[PDB]
Amino acid sequence: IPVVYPVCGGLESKEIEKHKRSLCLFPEDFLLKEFVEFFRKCVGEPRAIQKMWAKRILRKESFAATAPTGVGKTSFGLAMSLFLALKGKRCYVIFPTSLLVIQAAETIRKYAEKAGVGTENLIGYYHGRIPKREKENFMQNLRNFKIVITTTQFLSKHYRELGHFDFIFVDDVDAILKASKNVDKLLHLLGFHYDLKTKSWVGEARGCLMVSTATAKKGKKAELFRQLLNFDIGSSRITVRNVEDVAVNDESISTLSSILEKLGTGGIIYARTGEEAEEIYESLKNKFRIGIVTATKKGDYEKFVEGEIDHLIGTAHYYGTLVRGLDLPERIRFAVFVGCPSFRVTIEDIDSLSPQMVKLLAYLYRNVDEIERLLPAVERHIDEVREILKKVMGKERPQAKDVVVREGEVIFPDLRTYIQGSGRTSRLFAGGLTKGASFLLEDDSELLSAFIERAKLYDIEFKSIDEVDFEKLSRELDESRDRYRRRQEFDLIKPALFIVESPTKARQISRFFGKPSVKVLDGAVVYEIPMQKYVLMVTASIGHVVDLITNRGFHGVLVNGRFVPVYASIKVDNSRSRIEALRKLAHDAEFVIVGTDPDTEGEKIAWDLKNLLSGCGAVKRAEFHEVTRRAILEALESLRDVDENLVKAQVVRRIEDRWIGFVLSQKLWERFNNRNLSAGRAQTLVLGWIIDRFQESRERRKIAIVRDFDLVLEHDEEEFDLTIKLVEEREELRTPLPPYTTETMLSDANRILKFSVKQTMQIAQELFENGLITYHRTDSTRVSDVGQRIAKEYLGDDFVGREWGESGAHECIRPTRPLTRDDVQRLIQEGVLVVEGLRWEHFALYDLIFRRFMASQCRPFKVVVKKYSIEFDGKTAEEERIVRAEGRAYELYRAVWVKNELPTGTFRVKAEVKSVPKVLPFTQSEIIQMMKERGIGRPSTYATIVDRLFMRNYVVEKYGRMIPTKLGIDVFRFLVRRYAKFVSEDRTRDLESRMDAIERGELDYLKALEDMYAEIKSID
Ligand SMILES: Nc1ncnc2c1ncn2[C@@H]1O[C@H](COP(=O)(O)OP(=O)(O)NP(=O)(O)O)[C@@H](O)[C@@H]1O
Ligand SMILES: [Mg+2]
Repeated sequence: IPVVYPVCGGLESKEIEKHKRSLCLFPEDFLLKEFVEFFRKCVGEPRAIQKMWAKRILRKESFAATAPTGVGKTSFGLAMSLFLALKGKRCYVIFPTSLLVIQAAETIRKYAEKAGVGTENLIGYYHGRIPKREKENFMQNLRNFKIVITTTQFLSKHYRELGHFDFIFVDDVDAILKASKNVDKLLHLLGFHYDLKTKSWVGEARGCLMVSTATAKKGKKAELFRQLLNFDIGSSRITVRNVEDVAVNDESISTLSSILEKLGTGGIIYARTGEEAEEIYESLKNKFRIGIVTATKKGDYEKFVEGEIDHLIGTAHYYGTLVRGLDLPERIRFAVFVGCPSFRVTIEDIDSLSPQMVKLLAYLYRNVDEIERLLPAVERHIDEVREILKKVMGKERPQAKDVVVREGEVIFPDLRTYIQGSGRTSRLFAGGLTKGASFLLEDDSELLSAFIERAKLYDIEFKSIDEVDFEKLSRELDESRDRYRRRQEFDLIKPALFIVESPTKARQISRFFGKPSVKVLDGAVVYEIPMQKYVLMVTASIGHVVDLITNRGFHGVLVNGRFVPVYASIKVDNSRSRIEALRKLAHDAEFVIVGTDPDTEGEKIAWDLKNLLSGCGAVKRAEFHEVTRRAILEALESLRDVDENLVKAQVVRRIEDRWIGFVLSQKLWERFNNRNLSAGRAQTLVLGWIIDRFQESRERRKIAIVRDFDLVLEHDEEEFDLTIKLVEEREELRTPLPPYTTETMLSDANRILKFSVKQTMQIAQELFENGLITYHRTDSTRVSDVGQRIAKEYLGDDFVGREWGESGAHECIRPTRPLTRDDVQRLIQEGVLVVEGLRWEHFALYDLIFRRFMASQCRPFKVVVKKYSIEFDGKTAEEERIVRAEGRAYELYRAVWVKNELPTGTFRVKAEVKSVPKVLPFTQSEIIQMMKERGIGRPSTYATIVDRLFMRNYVVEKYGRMIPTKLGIDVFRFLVRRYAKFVSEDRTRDLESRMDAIERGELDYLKALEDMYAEIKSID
């Protein structure tokens, strides 16, 4: 029952073309607007994110409030508390310090001092102060208070006897997670009574709870909030930053560290060891105001905070010891690292130490047969490795660039610390993200470099070289922080439901900014995290929310001088729920960003979404051809609107498969009644070629095989006398092959690795989804500037240009970072590149992609081609062969066949001879190429077409080659003999283009559908 803007038209069924109440209205919407106005009277204009919370609460939804500082969280809670009390709902606000409780009480009265009541029968607070009389007055009346504020302590002590609350607000969540019972005691207050008997609970949410993100340990106790309130807490670290990173190969206490101290003050220095730290204090004290910390004594911290001190010296270890691990958003302005934060592992150390710490070192090499522990019972045992280690390593020099070997000893750069250390230098506020600066000075050249390189892995980790504008810097910092102070006046950071296809993608992306807080809505999981651009709430559509219906109109299309696609919910869950789920989130954000795949189907999803979530909020489209923090941000800076052109091509293509597919398949059920049969045009065609290869394979059983020479001649004599007459022998050097494209990838994936095309696509997808390669569906070989810069960083000297193809807007399939298969595997073990469900096969694949690509950009290679002319039994054949090829490109991608060479000589031969087929049956690899050469099928379809044939039992494979079956044959011959004109290679090849055409905005879909509708009813 939907009007304005069941059955929405341009949500029972979406009846859409393309190019009196409201649609995105929720119940609590009238309860909200009141609240806003209310807020406008006690604090001001509700911030986007503050409005989103309200909704959550007005719908009684518990969750972990995660957002930038400076945003009015505390005010909200208080305010919202007061609002619910005016509705006689009662609320509980829990704080972690006496004063906060007091500040809180004031903040309410103040509000109330704006058309509010204020009566005693309203607010009641309690903390460690208060005397004989007011303590009594509290307990004896507690329960008639619509608002109860107290420290997080009073809770543990008096959970029982505290009434229940409709809304309970927790300021600091670590003030609770400290003691397990706190949790229990909270749910209790909400109506969740434990059941010793069942040893589990049971209960109905009486109210709703709202808590901050946590800074300290997690604990399996929090897990309780999941099964009970469908929500995980998650960190308030938020790994984003501005920060200017400067690298100096000099750590001179003099002409350097002190010249940097020219950069105003409030710098925090970090020294390798406590011992090394103090060694500076004296070196530097009669220049600049100092400070030193640690176990010994602090005080310098207060002196710093208060302004006495201008800087601080300490360790990555001790600074944490301080309050909040040392967090002064306004004071701290920059940090200098005296010595690259590193980790050490000695040659004579190997012995004792975590096995999962032996694996890492296990890599870094591999030269010999050490891969033989790679695959492992894991515990094939480290012991065997530790020993293997000792023996080899001194002389052997690894190839890595992120660490140093020297000579017996391996130095590990420690970025974790670095990030964390220079992170105090930049914070996320309602006003953006303070500017930072981190000066890392190290004398150990080789090491510094290793850091520098290792940094790259943590993206946004490039370093300058004192080629800094110091004058500006000092300003930006003092300026920037000035902003923060004025944080109370911004709201640049707003919510934005970011919809991606799969959960994998969801996770990968939300993690790009930290440990997001979760929430499980009626029909969907949402990972919400804050960042410089918005307060993302990445959620996964789980594919297409809707698909072509099967009843309405002609096979889904309303016709009669019309053509109007009809869409329906999908599919034991119904996708209608995800939509209903999505419209709610959308509702709360008032702004949606679809980030589905960068293809037509992807565009088709945003499209529907654009439609379905109408009214709710703007629905922009983020386009990126790789799933990586960097790409995503770039996208977040280049949003566009659904590209209608893609949709139309998305539609039409669909409609065909529906029409030409159904009707034909049907004709296959009418004859020799056997449903479960299937016709597809594209597949009938192929299936055809698949036959017109088999019928040709049962012939010309000629051929003879020499014993020494890799010779194969079409003859029929056992022994004989051959003649090798060396003719030509040129030395050619040329360009490698282009970077893979869906087509050729599926091929090499079949020829080299023995993967089926359905498998490879699956792998590719997962590889793509784990930010390791560009998008896998692509027919372009184009190489983005960035992509060249990737190769250059690996090849070096061997790196050539080669843009490869300069059409379309699509790019080839290739590595996202310069990282061989090992490097990846390593980093994964090392924990630098986190990913989901990847087995050998993936890297088996990732490997070829990397090679193919890096080859494409690599230098031309030298190949030696020696021709040969042979004459025997009156017959003389002349063939040419490759006897040798050398160069980088070949070491990476063995494109050419280096057959065996053969000195000239007319001597006595000994052949085995055999009865070989005229030709041999196609292999997924060859058949995939024909599909391209010939013009049939596309990246989104090559694999599917070929699969079908196998699953409809039309084809089977033998010796790794494709072979038809009667079932199939009789099938092929059926469609061919009687409807050959709908299956004509030409019709399919031309039609296959009308689509690309419509997609590029050249052919008209309407005028495209007529020819299709007509053509089809032409049999009905
Ligand atoms: N939406 C708003 N519009 C204008 N001013 C606001 C708004 N929300 C909060 N404030 C103000 O901001 C100040 C901080 O509010 P408070 O409840 O302490 O929020 P907080 O941001 O959670 N604190 P912190 O993150 O520690 O700065 C108070 O003066 C006001 O409530
Ligand atoms: Mg606070």
